[PDB]
Amino acid sequence: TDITEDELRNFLTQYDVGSLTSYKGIAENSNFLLHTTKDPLILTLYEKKNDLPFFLGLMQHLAAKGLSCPLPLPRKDGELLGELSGRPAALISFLEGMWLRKPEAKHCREVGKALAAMHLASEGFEIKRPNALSVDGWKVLWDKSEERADEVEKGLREEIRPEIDYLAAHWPKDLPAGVIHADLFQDNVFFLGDELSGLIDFYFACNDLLAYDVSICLNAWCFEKDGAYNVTKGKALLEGYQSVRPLSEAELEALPLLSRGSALRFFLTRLYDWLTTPAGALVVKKDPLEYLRKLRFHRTIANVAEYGLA
Amino acid sequence: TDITEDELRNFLTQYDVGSLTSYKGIAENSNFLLHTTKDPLILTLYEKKNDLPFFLGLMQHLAAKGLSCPLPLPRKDGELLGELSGRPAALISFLEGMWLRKPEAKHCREVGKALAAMHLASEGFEIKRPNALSVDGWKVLWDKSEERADEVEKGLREEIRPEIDYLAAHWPKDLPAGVIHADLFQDNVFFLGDELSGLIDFYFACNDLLAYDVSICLNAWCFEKDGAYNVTKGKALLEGYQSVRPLSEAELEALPLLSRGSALRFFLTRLYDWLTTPAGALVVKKDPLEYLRKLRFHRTIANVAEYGLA
Ligand SMILES: [Mg+2]
Ligand SMILES: [Mg+2]
Repeated sequence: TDITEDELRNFLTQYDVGSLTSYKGIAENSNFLLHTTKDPLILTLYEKKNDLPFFLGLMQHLAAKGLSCPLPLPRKDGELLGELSGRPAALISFLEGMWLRKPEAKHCREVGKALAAMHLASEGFEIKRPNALSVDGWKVLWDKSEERADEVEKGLREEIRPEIDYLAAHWPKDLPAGVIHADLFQDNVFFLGDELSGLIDFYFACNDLLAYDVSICLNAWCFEKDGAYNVTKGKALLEGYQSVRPLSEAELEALPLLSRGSALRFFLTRLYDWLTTPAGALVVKKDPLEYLRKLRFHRTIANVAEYGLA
Repeated sequence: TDITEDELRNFLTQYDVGSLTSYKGIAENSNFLLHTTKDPLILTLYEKKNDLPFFLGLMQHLAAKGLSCPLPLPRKDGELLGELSGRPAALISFLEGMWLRKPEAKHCREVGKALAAMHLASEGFEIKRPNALSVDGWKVLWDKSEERADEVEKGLREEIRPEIDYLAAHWPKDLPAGVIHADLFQDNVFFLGDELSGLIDFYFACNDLLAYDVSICLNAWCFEKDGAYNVTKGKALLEGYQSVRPLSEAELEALPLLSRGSALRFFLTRLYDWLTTPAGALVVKKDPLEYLRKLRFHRTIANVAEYGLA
């Protein structure tokens, strides 16, 4: 999606920011980096009904409490959103830093500290949004993919069915819950040098188990590109998180099961995208088997010490 | 193509610029918008042997003479280029402004003034680069596309052959020549408001007829999206150009033929790209017939007055 010069200039009169000097499309949503006579900005077109108030309101709340995350800029007319070339649109503050292509264990510690800080900061935010991608959503995604799963790997259907049944039967209820990011991968965390400078992209955020968000980050940050679990990174992540918000015995004990769950979650969306991408295109599509391999690894874990924490 | 944080930081120690605070992939070549503690910058990875010295050297020369175009930043080691993740790489100054999605005739006048200023400023630059996409290149492109041209439109082969033969037989020799941009479309010109703020992307630049560069801009700026020639824009463009560098009688007289030539040039690259893009992909490909239609229109022109200049 593109925007014209006059439309964007009109859009910016709804906000109190510099005058436009530059705008560039940058690498769901369309995003533009704006330069102005004041500060740079991010423009987001939502390529898209109470979810945006949740996401943008959460971002405000967290920023108001000191978290380094992007702040939605306020509109003159008091509305939450504008509109640009058909789509809902928001101006958002610009955070410095870059996401790490080759994170090291010391960075994972910063990530754990920041995730805990985010969990603590999210207290008092009262708009609710259930996780659309927990157990019930896994069942929907699987149901839609089940008959063609064996195209990805022979035996895949019979491997997954018992596991989804099991996770659903045992999914924990009585663990600390709050607002979680639910998608905190490498590309959603900024650093300036080795200091973490921000958390971005809260569009999967929702109310769910805090230790489930930890399990997403274990899956996201603590495995090597060849699939090897990296205990040095797992230790860093978990100790970093504990340094800010200690995990209970019940939370630590649940991590292997929760990590199977989050691994399955990414397996399932990747599987659905893989089966559903048109026959013969040149998007190279994410391999769902990466997350099946992570899921199997988590089944081997008898104690959180094995993730690196003890 | 992507770059890692450490590679880019090392790359920037070869230059005298701020420290890196941010980098973003932006919408041949891969381009990144860098923020630093000093000025913003553009990083270009050439997705690629004397052409870069020509292009980057031209950019330097023009900037040194006042033209608003991007300046290649100088390397500590005196070399012209660096290397990043396999590719040749250059840091380039950042120009403010945005390219016009909906240019009006008054903007076309600014474009004409700037093209003339560029032609005048390019005097004294002595590296030579022949146009690879003049008559000889048209013959190569056509030869490679000729047998499948009728797939785009019935009769296309027999329409083009006489025209390419004719242009080749009559292509003008004795018109003013110098360095031309050779690709000055809407997306290669920046404005801040209604003031033109820069010319960018000189990677088709070459030594050729100055009025041939004017004919590219007539083709690029002076037709509506429905194909209609816009005499108001043509007048603006040509009068703007004349206000800085008057065109001779011989140049004005040649414009219809030159415009057939430049129209054919874009027809041919578009045709080759169209035939050569894999069967069943979802890049929507540029229609070569747009430029066949422009070519036919130029055949109807008996006098430059009809483009709008008189
Ligand atoms: Mg380091
Ligand atoms: Mg205006």
